[PDB]
Amino acid sequence: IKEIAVGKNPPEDVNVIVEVSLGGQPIKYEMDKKSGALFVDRFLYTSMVYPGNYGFVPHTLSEDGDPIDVLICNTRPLLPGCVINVYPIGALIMEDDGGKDEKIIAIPTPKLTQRYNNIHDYTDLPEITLKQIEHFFEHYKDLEPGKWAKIEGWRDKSFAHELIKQAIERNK
Amino acid sequence: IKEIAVGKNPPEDVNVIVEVSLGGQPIKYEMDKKSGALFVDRFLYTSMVYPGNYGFVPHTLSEDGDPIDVLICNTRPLLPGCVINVYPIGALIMEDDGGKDEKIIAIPTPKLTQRYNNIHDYTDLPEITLKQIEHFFEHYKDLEPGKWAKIEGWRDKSFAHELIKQAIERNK
Amino acid sequence: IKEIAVGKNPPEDVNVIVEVSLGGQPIKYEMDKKSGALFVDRFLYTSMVYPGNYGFVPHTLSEDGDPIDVLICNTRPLLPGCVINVYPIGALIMEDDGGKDEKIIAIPTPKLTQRYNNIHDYTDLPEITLKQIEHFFEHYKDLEPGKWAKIEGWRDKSFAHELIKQAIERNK
Amino acid sequence: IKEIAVGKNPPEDVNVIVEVSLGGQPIKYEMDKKSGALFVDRFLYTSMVYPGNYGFVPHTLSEDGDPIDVLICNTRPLLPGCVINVYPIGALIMEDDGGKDEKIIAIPTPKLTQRYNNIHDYTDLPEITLKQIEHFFEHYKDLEPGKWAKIEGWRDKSFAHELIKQAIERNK
Amino acid sequence: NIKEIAVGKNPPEDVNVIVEVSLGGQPIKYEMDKKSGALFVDRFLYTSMVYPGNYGFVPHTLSEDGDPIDVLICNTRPLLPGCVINVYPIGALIMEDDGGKDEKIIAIPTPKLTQRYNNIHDYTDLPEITLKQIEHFFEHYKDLEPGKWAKIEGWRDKSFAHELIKQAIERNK
Amino acid sequence: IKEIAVGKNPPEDVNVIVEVSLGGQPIKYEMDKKSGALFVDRFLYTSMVYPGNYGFVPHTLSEDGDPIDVLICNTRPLLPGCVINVYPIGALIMEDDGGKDEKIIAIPTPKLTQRYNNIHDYTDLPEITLKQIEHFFEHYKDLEPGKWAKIEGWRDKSFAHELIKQAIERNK
Repeated sequence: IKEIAVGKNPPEDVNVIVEVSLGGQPIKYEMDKKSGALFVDRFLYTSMVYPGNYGFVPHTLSEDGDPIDVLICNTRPLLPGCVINVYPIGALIMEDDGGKDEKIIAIPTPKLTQRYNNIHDYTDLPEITLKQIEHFFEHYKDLEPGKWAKIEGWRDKSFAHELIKQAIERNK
Repeated sequence: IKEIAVGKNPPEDVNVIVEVSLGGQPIKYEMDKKSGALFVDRFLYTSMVYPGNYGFVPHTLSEDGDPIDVLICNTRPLLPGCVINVYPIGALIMEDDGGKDEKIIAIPTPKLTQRYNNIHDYTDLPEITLKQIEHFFEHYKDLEPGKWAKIEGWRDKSFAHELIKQAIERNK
Repeated sequence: IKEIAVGKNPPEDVNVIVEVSLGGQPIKYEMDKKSGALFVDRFLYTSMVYPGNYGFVPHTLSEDGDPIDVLICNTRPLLPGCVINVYPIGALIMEDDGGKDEKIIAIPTPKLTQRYNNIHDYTDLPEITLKQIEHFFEHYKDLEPGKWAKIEGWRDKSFAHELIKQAIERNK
Repeated sequence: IKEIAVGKNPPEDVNVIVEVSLGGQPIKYEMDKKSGALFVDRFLYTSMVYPGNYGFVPHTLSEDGDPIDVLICNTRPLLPGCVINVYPIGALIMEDDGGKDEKIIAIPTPKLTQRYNNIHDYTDLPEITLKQIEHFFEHYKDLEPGKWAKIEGWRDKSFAHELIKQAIERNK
Repeated sequence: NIKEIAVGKNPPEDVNVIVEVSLGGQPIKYEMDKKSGALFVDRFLYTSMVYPGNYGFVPHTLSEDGDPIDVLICNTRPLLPGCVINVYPIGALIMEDDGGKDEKIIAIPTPKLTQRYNNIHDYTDLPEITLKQIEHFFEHYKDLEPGKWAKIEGWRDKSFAHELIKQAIERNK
Repeated sequence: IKEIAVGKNPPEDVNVIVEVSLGGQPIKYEMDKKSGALFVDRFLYTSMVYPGNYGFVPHTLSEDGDPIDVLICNTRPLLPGCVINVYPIGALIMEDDGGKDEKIIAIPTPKLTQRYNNIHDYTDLPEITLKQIEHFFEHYKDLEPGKWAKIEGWRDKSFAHELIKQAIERNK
């Protein structure tokens, strides 16, 4: 990780290290800090699957001690452990049993694919895609004891930029 | 379907025509009465997948005019359109936008696999399996306009037997 | 087949019997007229895969004597032999080694999925998607001796509607 | 099936109605005589998978009383219920718990794929492929109570032709 | 970096298993290379079989023959080769092969990872057919490999698996 | 990568670090020298898939300063980031937007699989396999801006050996 850059021109683009593939098996891998290995954090407790590829941006630190989380809302499953350059386009704001949880929403950049050339902001994604993301994060831990999430709402790309920018600073 | 039997010794065993495969793609096929072909009824509106293989028993008719639905709680996906012989072991009772809805829970017979030899009643399944099934039927239609469901509770194998027996006689 | 309608309100929507799944195995199935069974027509001779689910609309007849073909430009693979209700949104006009070939381009209806709500015409699809579809039909038979194809251009939803209406009338 | 031909020029080529896909899930589907539907006959009792696509030739009848069995030795999985035209190239001769058992070994024809152009006899296949086929049929039933198989040996294409021709006459 | 992966939290009750082969799927026997940490293709299986569980090894363990403790995880879902998963040993399959004594731990995911196995405490809690398929697999999967062979001795219990693991942790140090 | 040998007895066998799996998803991974991580270089811009598992030989260097690239023409998909020992059996020679471009064609060794025992030279592969490989590399970048490719021709195993040998000493 120490030699994976945050991105080329962050926060406009960031590199995401993928932990969980969209769809497929309900297996929540999590990269371990100390070893760089992907551990199985858990199998999902609900009959749900990730609505996009999920991972984190290296060399970022949130207020709560974790790297910036990102849900990549493309349609193809990516290998856990790979790195993908993406455009943040928004953020999903939630409150969970552990406090404030803000997840960046991102798309692959045009160099990787031309499929998203007209997606510049989370509001350009289909409405049902946004709702599914909300509903996933709201309910995927329903059968884990003591665990809940409430959806506050969505914030725009400029907010996602600022959150990333500040997480980069907090890391240094 | 006319030459497909209800089962060998219904209601102890029944044949289920599978419409939707456990896991995999969130595509809800439904077998069309008149044509016998599998139609795409919808893609699921939530980021969920079926917690078992799902289908219906031919030549049965529930109170509200549909064949008996069965969730087969094995672990391997089955081909939509196939027929599998199963033992009912319980029923999940619910109330949705359409009124009462019973779902039979079933396992493959010992002839098909020896993996479930110690499962004789829905209560022999792991507790988390039953909760996931409840939670699935509770939430999978959450983002479909006007659709809702609540869990009433579980009923035992004898109850499922009685429910199937009723629907066979009603079909005649 | 006789019990499968052309559509609900054709040509605005049509039912497509799917022969080939998007992506996955490069196996071209074709439904046999006389038996109704899916036959293997061939394995593709090139290292390509269908860029959409592909099939035909029953009870239609083109000038050639074949049913109207449709490429459904959604992202998930559909079971060969299923039926899916779609909206035609345009047509791809081509020349084959066997004469003029017109393919309907279509999307699933909003009842099946809310994901394409703002797609009303083939020009709303991403530009790269259209180019890939052209490129696919242009090249997938390159290594089949004596077979070839050239792209003439695209026609709008109105032309597609007219093509289908004429094909429905030709069938009667 | 009553409109599916035995082949174009049998026994040189025959149509096989595929029941079990190569690899993938250990699910032995079987087409029901009186229904045409694919029933799950069983899950394999051993941790094995079919080494080719497996099915039967319609309108044939072996001395046993079931249609001729064919193992298609290509590498890509085929849809159960599909029909594929193949060249018989040999036969595997076996004895099991219910008498003599011959399996035709077959490859897809050159029309479907050019990959097997220099395969004219079962002995043209890699030796390991033939050994894997023997070993599969020898062991896949090892954990089924009262079932067993012993391999007798292989016969050539000529014998396979004669086996199929006698089975065609036997059906009539 | 295996050096920073722990044997487990409370070993031998739980251990961490670095996964090398996924259950089912492609008959591809990856093996992790000591020297590089890379997953090498050791071979494609020579028989038309597939692994009946996810298979890998416990780091920082050493058997008498110089190899780490081997574990077959008998869950139902395929795991990514090279991931790490925390499991409860619940028994051992005892075999002899061309290499000498071969004792493979059987294990299940811990309850934190999944609540599906809460009533599985020992290998004898698994369905019999599952145990017989595991025996049958190890007995036959190398049948067509030249010079390779395997004989099943039988099964041993969780306490045995614990002692085997304890002795392999001390042997590593 | 420092600890992965070029091979056991190169150039007769070489170790290949796999970047892209045969078939499956059109995701072109590439290993970063400095980090060692697999990055997504791009999604394919055409509806094509790799006709073999594709990677590079560590500690080799072409005259362009890249490692020797290898297409492994086996049939089963390999995990990106795994290492596999293969026999070079020839080379495909091409010109691209980058300049000179030689791709080694390779098969797995006999130790890994007995399936290719009679394959000693690229000419032993089926003709259609070679045509597919050429066609793939000829066209897979057709919709990438500024990118182009022309097939020069194929060269034999000895040329392959000589190419690898020169890239080995070039790295030293």
